[PDB]
Amino acid sequence: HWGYGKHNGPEHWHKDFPIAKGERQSPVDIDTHTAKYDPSLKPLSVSYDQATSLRILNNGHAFNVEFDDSQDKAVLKGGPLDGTYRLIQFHFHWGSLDGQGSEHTVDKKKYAAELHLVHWNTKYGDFGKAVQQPDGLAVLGIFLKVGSAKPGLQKVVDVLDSIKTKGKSADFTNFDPRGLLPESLDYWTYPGSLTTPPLLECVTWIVLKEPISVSSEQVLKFRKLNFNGEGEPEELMVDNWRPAQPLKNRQIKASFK
Ligand SMILES: O=C(CCCCCCC(=O)Nc1ccccc1)NO
Ligand SMILES: [Zn+2]
Repeated sequence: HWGYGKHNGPEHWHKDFPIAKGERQSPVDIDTHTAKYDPSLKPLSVSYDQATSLRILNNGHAFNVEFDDSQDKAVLKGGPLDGTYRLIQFHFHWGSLDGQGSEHTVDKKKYAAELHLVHWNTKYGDFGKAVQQPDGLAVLGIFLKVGSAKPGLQKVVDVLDSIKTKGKSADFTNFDPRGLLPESLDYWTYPGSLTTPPLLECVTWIVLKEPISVSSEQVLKFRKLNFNGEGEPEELMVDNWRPAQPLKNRQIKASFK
């Protein structure tokens, strides 16, 4: 099955998922001098005050924090989006070393990790229908750099010991995702895809310009998770990122000059 190893990693995915070589694949390098400022872009509207987190899960390739998406509790609107997108889950991609781990890059610079807040367009009724549509998902991407600790991340860090191996889950209620946001909501946006199989081309990407800082100790704890299930040989969950893909016939737009 697919993964991030030498024998099943990103360079092999096209054999099972031919869309890997498609026209709107993610992630991409953001060339800041080629991005086009678009004055028609609206500020993002992030309404997370009523978010209800439920559970944290190690799915074998990352850990997901899942939210109740049965009502318009935590929504994303505005920016390049039409309509209302509900938050369903967030997860991270990270590296084995501080100088790699993000999926998107900025002028070829890699960050230590990248946070993806995943939202789906409510006009399609459920997440499984949304992923079949070119405007089905909106993913907020936030870069992590190593520096000062992020207090709002510590509750996530402290539960990771309980979900070390694939398939483990733990109750994770009352987590407020507003503690993961940077001060500024300036962003780049482009049409893209999921960065894991099935690589569907259903994502409006919104990548925030301002990184958040996390401490070395916080990211070190991400690197203690395991790709494997319990009782299987230990494989550390590191470098679960896909490299940048060709931009092809797409323009990256910026909300700021
Ligand atoms: O791809 C991304 C960003 C969006 C991830 C969305 C959640 C992953 C997911 O649910 N994938 C999936 C979709 C349809 C069918 C099977 C898996 N990051 O890796
Ligand atoms: Zn992701």
